[PDB]
Amino acid sequence: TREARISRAKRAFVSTPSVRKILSYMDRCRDLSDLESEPTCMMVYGASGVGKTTVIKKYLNQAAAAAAAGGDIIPVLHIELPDNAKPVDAARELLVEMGDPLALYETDLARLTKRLTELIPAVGVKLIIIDEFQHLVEERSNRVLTQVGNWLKMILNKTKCPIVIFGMPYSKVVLQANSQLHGRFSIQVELRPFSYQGGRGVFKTFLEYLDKALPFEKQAGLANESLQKKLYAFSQGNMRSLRNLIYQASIEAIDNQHETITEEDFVFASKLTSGDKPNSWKNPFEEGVEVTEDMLRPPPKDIGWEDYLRH
Amino acid sequence: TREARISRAKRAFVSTPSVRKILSYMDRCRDLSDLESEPTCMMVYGASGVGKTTVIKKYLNQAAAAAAAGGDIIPVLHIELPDNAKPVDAARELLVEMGDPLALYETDLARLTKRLTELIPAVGVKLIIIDEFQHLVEERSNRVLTQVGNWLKMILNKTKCPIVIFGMPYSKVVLQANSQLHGRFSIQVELRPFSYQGGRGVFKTFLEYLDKALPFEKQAGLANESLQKKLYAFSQGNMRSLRNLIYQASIEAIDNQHETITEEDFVFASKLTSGDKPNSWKNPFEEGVEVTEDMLRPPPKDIGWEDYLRH
Ligand SMILES: Nc1ncnc2c1ncn2[C@@H]1O[C@H](COP(=O)(O)OP(=O)(O)OP(=O)(O)O)[C@@H](O)[C@H]1O
Ligand SMILES: Nc1ncnc2c1ncn2[C@@H]1O[C@H](COP(=O)(O)OP(=O)(O)OP(=O)(O)O)[C@@H](O)[C@H]1O
Repeated sequence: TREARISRAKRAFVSTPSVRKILSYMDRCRDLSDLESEPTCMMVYGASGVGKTTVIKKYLNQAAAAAAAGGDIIPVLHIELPDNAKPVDAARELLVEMGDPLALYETDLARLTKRLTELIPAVGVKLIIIDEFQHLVEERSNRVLTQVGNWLKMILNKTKCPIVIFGMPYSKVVLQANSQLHGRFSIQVELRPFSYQGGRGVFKTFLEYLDKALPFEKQAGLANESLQKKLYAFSQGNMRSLRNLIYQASIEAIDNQHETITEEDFVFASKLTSGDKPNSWKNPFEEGVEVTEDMLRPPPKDIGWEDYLRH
Repeated sequence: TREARISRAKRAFVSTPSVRKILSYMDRCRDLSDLESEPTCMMVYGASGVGKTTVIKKYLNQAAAAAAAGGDIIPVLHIELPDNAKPVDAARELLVEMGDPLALYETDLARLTKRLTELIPAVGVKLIIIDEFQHLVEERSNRVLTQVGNWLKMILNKTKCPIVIFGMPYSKVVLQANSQLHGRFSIQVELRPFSYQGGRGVFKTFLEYLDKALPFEKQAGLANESLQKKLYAFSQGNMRSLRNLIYQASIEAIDNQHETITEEDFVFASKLTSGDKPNSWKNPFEEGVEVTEDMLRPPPKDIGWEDYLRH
């Protein structure tokens, strides 16, 4: 097996220009705040499985690794809101994640607000990264509960620290709900999936560097005329479904001792990770799926909105 | 009677490839942690009566028998959380199980956290095995109380010692509740029941080696065309109900001096241990139960989820 080779196939990061744009803006957002004046506050949108969490994890490592190794400093944070979050819930989650208080027994919302305003300049917080902002949309109705948004405005104005709220694109209406919180988050970037198949685009050079990063020694066959068309036909832009197929195909080619990823175990990997794919979607790998013009259209505008459009 | 023979029938371990996978990963999880850097932290799921407690007991014996015989060292632990556990409750249970403090009079959660962090490197703890993780799911509501989970993250980061949390499959949502605790427990294995009857599978060789291990001298008749079909028809994959039937049949054949386990006392053992079995299930042993295609389907995906799906 060589689980070292398996973890090498699973932990493969390839920097796209969109990711490097987000990382440059994140480094900018941090280094601009003097923690006296009002911070910059970026909002980053992005659909289901574009690589937002990977961006936050890549930033976390490249920023706070040596500083966390130095001592209890924790310069940048990573917060994942709970579903249908109250200000007290997201406040105490922010508290128990940041350093080591108790903070989750005494829930009175005011004294724990005083605690984390006492503690944020104490440890030396430079940035707050919130991952889930679509949780403030109620599930079945379309009201967006503005208690956490107003509390975020409160904690932003009380202790001047830059907040980079990540979320799905239909979380925009939560920022549209509060006009003050809308005015605060000026910088808005859209981390949207891969665009076209025609070749010599960002998708080809991405698959070229991922072909380089795969643990096979000689070639993996990606980013050629035939296989790139079949790859985009399987996974439109969704980074996660593409990486899942490549991961399942890689570990399949590792299991039965092979040369590289070939058109032997890729078909098996396609039939394996085609459970989530929609009703009218066709698997381009099986017996005789002539990959069409209609399969290779760019992803729509409302790609990460559909759950909001469903009600 | 010969209670020696009875204890021989009761204590019968047969290693499956799934159990050897869990034991190899457990030995790996222990021997990788240097107790300076962040440990590996495996999660092992498994339904109601797959043989989790037998795996922990087999590991406990094969690991810590000679070291516990040497002196007060206790390298590996075995912890069974109480129901609706608070951090102080599971903390003091961990304390009073590990070595010999008093530890269960002074409940202040902070000084006993300090006590067990003082004591874990003192005695030389190498591994912590937690058996019940589904207790952190509240009974009638579907909130999963995250105080014990956050305390487990706390004790993991404070003293770097590998924790192998066992539990039922619907305990997964407790690991989904805390994103940091989710990120920590990377290695996740599913100890699921036996799959098919068709023959020449893991079930046949399992019953072959269990036929060997039984205290009868000549044969027990298991893992043949007829009896294997009747055996899977009685107990789908549930190791405990299979082993109970075999145990009751064995001690029935021991009571009235017999040659082996025959189709005389097996019918009596079937009617004896068929109380727990569901409403629509049929006993394949009684008078004329022609064992059908519909009886021998593999166990479902959500085999250990049903109590979570009930509310
Ligand atoms: N630049 C990259 N190179 C290679 N793989 C990548 C890259 N970016 C992301 N991935 C992969 O994409 C997958 C998507 O996981 P991730 O959780 O980051 O997505 P996400 O968009 O945050 O999902 P969600 O919206 O559900 O939170 C991961 O398996 C990750 O390894
Ligand atoms: N490999 C094996 N060979 C023979 N018998 C086994 C094997 N594994 C488990 N058993 C038997 O299966 C039964 C189940 O016991 P055990 O408590 O280990 O299951 P469990 O899934 O942990 O149950 P619970 O979750 O209720 O604690 C025991 O009687 C044990 O002897």
